[PDB]
Amino acid sequence: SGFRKMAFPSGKVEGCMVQVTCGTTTLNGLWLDDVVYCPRHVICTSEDMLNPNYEDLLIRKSNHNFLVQAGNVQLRVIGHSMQNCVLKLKVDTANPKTPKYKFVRIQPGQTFSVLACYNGSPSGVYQCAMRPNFTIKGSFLNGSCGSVGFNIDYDCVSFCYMHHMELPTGVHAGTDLEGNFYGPFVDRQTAQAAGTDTTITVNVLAWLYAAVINGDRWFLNRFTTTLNDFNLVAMKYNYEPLTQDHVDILGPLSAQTGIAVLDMCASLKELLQNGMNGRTILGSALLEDEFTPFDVVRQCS
Amino acid sequence: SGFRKMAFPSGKVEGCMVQVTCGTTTLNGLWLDDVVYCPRHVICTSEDMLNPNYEDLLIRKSNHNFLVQAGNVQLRVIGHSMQNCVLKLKVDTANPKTPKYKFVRIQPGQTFSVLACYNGSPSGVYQCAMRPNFTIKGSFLNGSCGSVGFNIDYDCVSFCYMHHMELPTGVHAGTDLEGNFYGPFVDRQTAQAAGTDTTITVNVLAWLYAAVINGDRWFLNRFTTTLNDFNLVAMKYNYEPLTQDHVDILGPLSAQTGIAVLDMCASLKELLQNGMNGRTILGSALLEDEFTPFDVVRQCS
Ligand SMILES: O=C(c1cncc2cc[nH]c12)N1CCC(=C2c3ccccc3CS(=O)(=O)c3ccccc32)CC1
Ligand SMILES: O=C(c1cncc2cc[nH]c12)N1CCC(=C2c3ccccc3CS(=O)(=O)c3ccccc32)CC1
Repeated sequence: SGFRKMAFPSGKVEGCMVQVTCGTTTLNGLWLDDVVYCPRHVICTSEDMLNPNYEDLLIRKSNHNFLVQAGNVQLRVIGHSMQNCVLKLKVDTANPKTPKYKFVRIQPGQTFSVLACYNGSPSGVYQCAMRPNFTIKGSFLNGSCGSVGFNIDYDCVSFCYMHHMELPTGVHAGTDLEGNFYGPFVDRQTAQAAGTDTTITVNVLAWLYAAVINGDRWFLNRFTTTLNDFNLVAMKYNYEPLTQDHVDILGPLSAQTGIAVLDMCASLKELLQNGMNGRTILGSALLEDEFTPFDVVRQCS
Repeated sequence: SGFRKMAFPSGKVEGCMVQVTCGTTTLNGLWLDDVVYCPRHVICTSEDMLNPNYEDLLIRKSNHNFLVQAGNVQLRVIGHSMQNCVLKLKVDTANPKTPKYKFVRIQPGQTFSVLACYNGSPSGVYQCAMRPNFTIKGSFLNGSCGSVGFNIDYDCVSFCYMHHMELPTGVHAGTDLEGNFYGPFVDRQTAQAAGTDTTITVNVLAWLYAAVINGDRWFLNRFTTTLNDFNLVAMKYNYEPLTQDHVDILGPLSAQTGIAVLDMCASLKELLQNGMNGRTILGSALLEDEFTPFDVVRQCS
């Protein structure tokens, strides 16, 4: 038993991390087959980022201006184009360590593992969730651009996130592997800001089910409440609305503990109105919304 | 910026996890060179565990009673011996993916990454700290025995933990890779209980430093204090004593933030005596003690 923020094993992704250097800037790239993916802002100076015409800046770049280094073997760039905000550098060597992979665009609320890398070398791995405002609360220092987020579904690695930037509030924004930013953010130095975040309600409920499975049961009561009257309480405390799809998703968790989904919502109602009163749930004094229902089933059985 | 529980990349360790089968029991083994390491309770039936004589039980097992499977590659066992509480199966094939490794015995308060495995296949990775009572608050299910804990010092993997059992309180106990249990626990079905746990003071201080590095300064005060005056408050709240060695370790962190250790101690003293008043630090409403000063420096720079 026990419940931890658990990342996927990073081995299959470590073998795809390379170093990409453009002039004086070094960041991380993702080497899949004969392509290296990285954030396009590698080609920008600090002056360019005030107002970058990326099409024009990339035109001033030649194939020989990009230095890709896989460990100690230099990969020769034979082609470069721009797909949205990612730069795809075609190289003369297919990665022999290329796993079965897929590029996916996740929805807010879903989670993924982050392989934080610096200079093409992995530094650590941790779990993140796409927030409702399309940011992630990660751990990224300078040099970490190009680090990727992923899930391992069956035997296939689903890449979903590539790190691009940190916002003034300390949260992080990036794109999918086709170059499309999650959210309204852009890769330039402007006054962009993360909108008001909300709590992922279906995730908190799955975490409470994880708490019940692991013995923590003090917050359970005999009350109940309709889906409509719970959402009224959820709006005042900045929680996402709970839909019937959400209740269907929580089916396996509800059917496992014998506690109905709506009965769990009544317990969450009481925790929001009163608080925890100095108690803890799964070692936490706050309600945790970064575990999807999939994450709980994968870890609790 | 940002601060997350960050595990080491697990790729080097994944290539060493194998499946060990003895009769109807299957658990995980560690394949380094031509030796496979796994818990010795693999040879035991449920009835054996009430009072196991491991020398006698191993005496009736032959080499052919042990099946080792590295994925789909069967490794034939040519030798078996018992070192303390671990079984060493000598196999006919050296592991071609063996990394530069070392067996280390960590001290209470240190942290490590855990690669949770089932049937020789990795499931996930997360960070754990050796508690002062020599337990860990991990996430393990049935079949996870033989999963290992490790740190990655330079290019060398320092194996420090192998999982053996879950205690009644939901915490977990295991051995080092030489078979010696952390703590007083034994691999038999008896009334085992973890001792009183305490809070790792030097880790909380490093964490508050991490918080200051991240911009959380609301707890910083104008008052200072002394070591004995701080330890007096620490002893009342189940906190481990603060030594000068601890203050030496907090050198780089104190020398980087501008706050002195004793000045951070007075801030912690006030947090213990008064509480956090519903405020949060680094997204937590509780004081965190599972980050060593090394972990903070590695992550914050
Ligand atoms: O390396 C991190 C990094 C990544 N993640 C977290 C942190 C924390 C500190 N640095 C971090 N860069 C922050 C994001 C970067 C840029 C950028 C790109 C090219 C040239 C200059 C700059 C500086 S820019 O400010 O104009 C800016 C503005 C908007 C979007 C991107 C960028 C690169 C460095
Ligand atoms: O697979 C997990 C496992 C590992 N980690 C967490 C969980 C949660 C559920 N199961 C978990 N085994 C629990 C630990 C085990 C044993 C054991 C070993 C051989 C034969 C029987 C038994 C059952 S025993 O109870 O007599 C016992 C008592 C003391 C020490 C070890 C053991 C094996 C299964």
